[PDB]
Amino acid sequence: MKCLFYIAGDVSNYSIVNYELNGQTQNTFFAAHALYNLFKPDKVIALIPDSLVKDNVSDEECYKNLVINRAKELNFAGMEEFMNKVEIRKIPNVGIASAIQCENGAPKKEKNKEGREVLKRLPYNEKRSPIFIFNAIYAIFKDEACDEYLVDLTHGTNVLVSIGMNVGALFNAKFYSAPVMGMPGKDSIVNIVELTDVVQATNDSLMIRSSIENLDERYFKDYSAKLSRLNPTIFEEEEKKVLTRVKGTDVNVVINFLWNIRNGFTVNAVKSMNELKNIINQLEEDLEKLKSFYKNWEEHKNFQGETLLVLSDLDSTLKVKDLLIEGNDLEKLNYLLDLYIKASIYDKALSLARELPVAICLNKVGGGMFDDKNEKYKHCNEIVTSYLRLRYSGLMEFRNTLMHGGLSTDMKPNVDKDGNITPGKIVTKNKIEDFVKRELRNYFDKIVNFLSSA
Amino acid sequence: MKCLFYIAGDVSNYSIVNYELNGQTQNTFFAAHALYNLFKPDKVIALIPDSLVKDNVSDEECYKNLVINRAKELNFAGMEEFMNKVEIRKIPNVGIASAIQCENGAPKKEKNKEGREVLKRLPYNEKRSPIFIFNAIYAIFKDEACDEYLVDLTHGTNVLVSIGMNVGALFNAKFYSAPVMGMPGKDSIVNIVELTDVVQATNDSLMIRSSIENLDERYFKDYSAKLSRLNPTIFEEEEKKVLTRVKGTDVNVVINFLWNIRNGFTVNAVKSMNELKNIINQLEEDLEKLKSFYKNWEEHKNFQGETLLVLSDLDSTLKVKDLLIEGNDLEKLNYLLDLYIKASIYDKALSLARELPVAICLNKVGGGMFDDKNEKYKHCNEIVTSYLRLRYSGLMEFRNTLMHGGLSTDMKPNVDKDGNITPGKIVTKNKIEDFVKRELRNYFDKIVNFLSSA
RNA sequence: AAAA
Repeated sequence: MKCLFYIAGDVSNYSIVNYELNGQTQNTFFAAHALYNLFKPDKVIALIPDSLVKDNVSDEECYKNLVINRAKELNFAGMEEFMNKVEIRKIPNVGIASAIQCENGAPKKEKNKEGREVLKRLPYNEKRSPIFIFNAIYAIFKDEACDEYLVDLTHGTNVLVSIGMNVGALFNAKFYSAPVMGMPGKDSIVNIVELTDVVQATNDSLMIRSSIENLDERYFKDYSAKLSRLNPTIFEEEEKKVLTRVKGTDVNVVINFLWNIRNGFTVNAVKSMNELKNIINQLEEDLEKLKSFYKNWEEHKNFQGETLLVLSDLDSTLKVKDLLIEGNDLEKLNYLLDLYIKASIYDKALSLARELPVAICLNKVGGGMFDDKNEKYKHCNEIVTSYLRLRYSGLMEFRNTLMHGGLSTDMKPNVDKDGNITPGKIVTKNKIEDFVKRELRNYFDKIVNFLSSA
Repeated sequence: MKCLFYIAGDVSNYSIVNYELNGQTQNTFFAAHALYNLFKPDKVIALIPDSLVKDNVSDEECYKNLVINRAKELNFAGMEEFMNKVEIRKIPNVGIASAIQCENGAPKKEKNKEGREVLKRLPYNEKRSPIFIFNAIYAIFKDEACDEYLVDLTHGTNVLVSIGMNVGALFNAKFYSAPVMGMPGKDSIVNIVELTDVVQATNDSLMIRSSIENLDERYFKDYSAKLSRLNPTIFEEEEKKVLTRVKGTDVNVVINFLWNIRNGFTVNAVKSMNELKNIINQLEEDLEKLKSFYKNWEEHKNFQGETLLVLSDLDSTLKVKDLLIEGNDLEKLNYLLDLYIKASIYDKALSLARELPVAICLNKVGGGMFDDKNEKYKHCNEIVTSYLRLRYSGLMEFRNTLMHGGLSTDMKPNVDKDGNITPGKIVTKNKIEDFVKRELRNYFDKIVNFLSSA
């Protein structure tokens, strides 16, 4: 269930041209046909604006004719039968306009000095919110129920093109555009660029930034596959020396680092900090050279066809420099606490703030394993447990409650004979939220300042 | 540090108009100058695609001398100054165009048939990947170091406009477009449009979808503020009846639901399930009328300039219907297990899988509190603990491994002097991923099935 | 609305 979405434009200027995507040249005056036969979708839909044509009965019927009224020039038959197929639906538009009125079922023609040619009407000055048009297009898209979404662009106002792109973006649409200026001419060869990646590359960079910001490892889009298929043909010494470094950027380490944080592996997450500090330092001076090459693109037409390269994918990976600090593994964990607080991952933040003072004390008592067999641990954990339990009574409750979550001796639900579990305690969203985000840091520093003189 | 950016086009055709931005007016011909005089940015970076210059001297300065040669045609004197210090950064382009040759600095003009014009030898044809142009624009944006990013898409090819939008999207730019489309004429009036709304509305819907997909409330963009401020001055009662329902959609419940799932409060998360069943069922209808309203936008011209209502923000909230199941609170939790497995939130999945069979057995006993005082719990927890520790030795280990976390008696790290920590057990990143995602479900059913026998 |  493939379906082609076609943004409309002024047909009274369209010159004949031949298109080229994966070879298979087809020629006409508009993309809609060239792309129809190329992809062979189940149903093509025409997205026409209000500021384009206007008549007493079917403005919708005027477009179906106006496109054949232009297909008639050069006796172009492969259009009359293609118009029985495409469904024409009207969309709103913004701005001053030169429209084209219809007397009835055919476009009207005004013989004013030049000769019998189409007429103009400018009183359309519609003040609309872009979100309104977006909503109107979103509805027409949603009310189609397609498996695959393919949207021909190239035509339409720069505003509606921008709007339609964002609507399509939601329906995981494949975007195509035939870039051609004025006076293209007969038998001209025009590529039909696929912008899908450019879109699902901008999204990736926002997901990569969110992945860092909220310490997640499922928001990060692993571009190691794109980087794996690199090393393109015509390569100059200086570009290949930089690119071969970039090609081998250990991105899977940054993923593992975020994983060991989301799943709470500070021991390994904090240890990796120094390695990543070297990864990003190299990724900075690599991207700086790439930024230079792309800032002088006129000399790097080998990167000409690079669909497997994205500066935004790399620059967004640079954000991890924030999640990195310097110092001993203990000092690095102290920072990791604050990262668990800024990202609202409470469960890990409390657990870390609970066990860090054990480790702090172990360091000042000569150090010792986190095993119950170790006496320097055993006693040292009792110092932090007992100090916490008589002072920060809340730190202990909040930690344990979040650790076992639902169905625990901490929450005491009744379960019921019927099976309708009924909770025992409440502890609202903004109970935990206030504690972690406002006191958990202040309280921690007060604990460590106590264990300092230990 | 505000700075404007604009996809530059064919200035040779550009006609004078009177631009309108929420009160302030401006009388300029080309788009950029109107916004420059308005927002008064610190910088104005530009330069066209390579598809309109090929002069022997500076390809850049040529645009500087032709833009002003169009300013001289009309009655003007103040577009050579304050516009002289504009940053001209050249960009690549795709397809077939007609690129104005240009002499040493100013353009090269010739006459064929007509009295005088600028000779169109203009043979532009370049095969480029859209990602290349995106990279080239990205580098220009990054190498500007602006505080605020402002971007024009009033002009340019539909391809470069799409590209520039995605590049701007990352610098969280404010997007503006002056929709004209044709023959504005002398003293033309054009009320500009801000598309910034549409962009950070498409992003919001993708964030809302992943918020659901990965059970994380942090990704959800709370539109209750937009809905709070939804007070159109004049709207029809039918329109009124639907929107006044939508206005009061309590979205904060869906947020709280996701917060409980993310923090492990399955008790309260599972109970809210049918309240939410009712919430989405209500938004499944009106959404239906909103999508019928917007599919026949010509009727409800009242939301003509309503930049507050959004359909994608609501439709993406309907995704939560997946997270919802019907049945007793026990079998709702059984589903919640699979939701903790599908989203790779392991820690909660195992804790739920370990503690669910305690509740299952309690129901078989007629129900009991999950308090250590309760004998029906005490013994019944020992049945599940002993059965687990005797067969699913792995379930118990992994569960404490995700519960206590790195710094723990479960990981046994060393920590010596100078704050250095060395792990005791290597993290089994894939041993967790494979166990939870392949065995935990099968294992759970084998325990519950055994419990069902007694 | 094939660089308004």
